[PDB]
Amino acid sequence: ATQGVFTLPANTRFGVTAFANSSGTQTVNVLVNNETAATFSGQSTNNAVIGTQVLNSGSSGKVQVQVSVNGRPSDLVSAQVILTNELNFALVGSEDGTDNDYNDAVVVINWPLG
Amino acid sequence: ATQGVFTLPANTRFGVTAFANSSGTQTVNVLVNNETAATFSGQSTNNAVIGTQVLNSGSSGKVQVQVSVNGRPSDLVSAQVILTNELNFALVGSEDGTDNDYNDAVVVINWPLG
Amino acid sequence: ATQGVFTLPANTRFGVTAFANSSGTQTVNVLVNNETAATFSGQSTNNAVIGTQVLNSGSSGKVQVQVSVNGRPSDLVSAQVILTNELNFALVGSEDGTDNDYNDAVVVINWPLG
Amino acid sequence: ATQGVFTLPANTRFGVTAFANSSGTQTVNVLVNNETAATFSGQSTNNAVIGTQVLNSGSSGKVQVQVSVNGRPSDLVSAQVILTNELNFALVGSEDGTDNDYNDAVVVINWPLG
Ligand SMILES: OC[C@@]1(O)OC[C@@H](O)[C@@H](O)[C@@H]1O
Ligand SMILES: OC[C@@]1(O)OC[C@@H](O)[C@@H](O)[C@@H]1O
Ligand SMILES: OC[C@@]1(O)OC[C@@H](O)[C@@H](O)[C@@H]1O
Ligand SMILES: OC[C@@]1(O)OC[C@@H](O)[C@@H](O)[C@@H]1O
Ligand SMILES: [Ca+2]
Ligand SMILES: [Ca+2]
Ligand SMILES: [Ca+2]
Ligand SMILES: [Ca+2]
Ligand SMILES: [Ca+2]
Ligand SMILES: [Ca+2]
Ligand SMILES: [Ca+2]
Ligand SMILES: [Ca+2]
Repeated sequence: ATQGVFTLPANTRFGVTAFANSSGTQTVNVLVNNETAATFSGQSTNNAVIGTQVLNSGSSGKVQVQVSVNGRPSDLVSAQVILTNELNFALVGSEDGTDNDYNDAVVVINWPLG
Repeated sequence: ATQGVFTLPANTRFGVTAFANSSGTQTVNVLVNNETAATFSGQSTNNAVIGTQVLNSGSSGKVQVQVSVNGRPSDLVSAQVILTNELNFALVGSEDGTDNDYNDAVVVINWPLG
Repeated sequence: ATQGVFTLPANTRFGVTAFANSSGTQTVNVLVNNETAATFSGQSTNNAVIGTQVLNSGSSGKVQVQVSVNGRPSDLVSAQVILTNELNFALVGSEDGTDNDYNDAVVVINWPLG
Repeated sequence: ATQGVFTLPANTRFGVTAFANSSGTQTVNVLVNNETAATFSGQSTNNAVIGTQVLNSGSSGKVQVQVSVNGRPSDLVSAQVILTNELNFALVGSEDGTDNDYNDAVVVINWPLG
């Protein structure tokens, strides 16, 4: 099944933050309405934040997270969780190798903000 | 029901990161085996990261997140989500006022690391 | 924080199913747009299904699950999880006593159907 | 990533329930420690319960849900959610065709029981 794709309410500010846990340099791309809106790149094996930014879901509300290492797309796992019917978390994990820890690049999208 | 308390596998490294979305200064305290292990403090209405750190769950695996503003405990909401039976997210939202956006202090705990 | 309240897409068919795990008779009430739409009642300590039904979210999309034992409201815990940005689960747990297993009445709402 | 596999605490009673939403007959197989423990079969396009049963996670705690239609494995989506660090839900969705509603066979595993 497709992973890393989330439908957010339209024209809503949301945060996107990425963490790295791999020897390989992680390239995290965030698309809004199928067009790039943010790109983070970094390397860490200690969960360092390689990027964080505030974006707007726009008219479509479509947000997609892509993760690659040296140009090769990583396998993604994702889900959205909503607490008290208000607080949203769109979560993404990714695997660039063979150990299957799926934390090589971890991306957290949260809203509402402010 | 109690919120903000999570049982992680023993002696496991995990990451904890906090974001702020409120006029009030957020004080996030993380306890491991009922003893403080990390404290983040900051203010932002734009989802700024007020802290991030790598901790160890220790022998008990008990991790508890506390959030307060000017010494008054905020109301918490939380849940744990596991993807592909490997990637874990312990999520916490908090409300310090009356608008109920529960994002005043948002805390994300993730594991495994590395 | 409020629990047991979910905003579903408008005019959408959804399923609601309740399980019981308590000595007390569980009364599960489901409200759509603040008006009762379904009521299940039963007793079991072996997770028996005390009710299942197909409802429509209607114009408001507001769905609220209430659980009580002998007229006393139980304490609720809840969350919504979305898989592959399509499959939705609105989950509710409830505690009628002191052991805090929160399974006395477990309610699962799922959509889409068909 | 692998889906439909969950690690439950050892020797713990859990419930497993399946719903159907497809023209095709759904065959849901539940394995405990890689050995079949339950099999449900049924057809419905109205979310009918095609099976529910109480099982024990056993010594390994390994539980895997498989779904097939006419012998062809369906594509699975899954996740585990824990509320108030006590109530567990292992969720599975499946797609047997091309519309991607992933509800053709929906499986819910919950614990603790009693
Ligand atoms: O070379 C990449 C890789 O093996 O790096 C070490 C660990 O972070 C792994 O999970 C990751 O797949
Ligand atoms: O004064 C605190 C408060 O009102 O600040 C503005 C918003 O972030 C609110 O959600 C928050 O409760
Ligand atoms: O008398 C009610 C109660 O104690 O019944 C036995 C168990 O199911 C408990 O969790 C429940 O709170
Ligand atoms: O023939 C199988 C199928 O098309 O049946 C009707 C709907 O339930 C669909 O989602 C399902 O994939
Ligand atoms: Ca890896
Ligand atoms: Ca890794
Ligand atoms: Ca607030
Ligand atoms: Ca706020
Ligand atoms: Ca109880
Ligand atoms: Ca009980
Ligand atoms: Ca289908
Ligand atoms: Ca279907």
